[PDB]
Amino acid sequence: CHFSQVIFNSVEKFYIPGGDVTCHYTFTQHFIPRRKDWIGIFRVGWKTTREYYTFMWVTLPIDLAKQQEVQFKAYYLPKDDEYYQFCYVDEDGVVRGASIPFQFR
Repeated sequence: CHFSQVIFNSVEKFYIPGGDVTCHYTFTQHFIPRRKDWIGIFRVGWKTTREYYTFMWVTLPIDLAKQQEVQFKAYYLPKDDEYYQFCYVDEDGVVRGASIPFQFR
C-alpha cells in the first residue's frame, strides 16, 4: 500500500511504423485519476518528465476499476530505432506508471 500506480496491459514488443497505436492501461484499486494526467511516450532512460515525445490526456473515467485505453496517432509517433515506453504522469508531475520497452519496427 505504498504507491497507487497505473498498469499498462497488452504492450507489444514492437509497433509497425506508420500505424496507430492504442495504449491499454488499468488503474490499481486506490489510484485516483485526475483531470490533467497524461500518458506520454518517452525514450528509455529518460530523466525528466518534460522529455516526452508525444502525449495524450488520460481518458478520465467519468464514473470512477475497468480497462481504459488511449489511441496514439501515427503522425505524432517517433520513426527512429530507439527504445520507447509508455509513462503515466499525473497532475502533480510524479510518474505513476512505466510500460515494458518497445520499438517502432
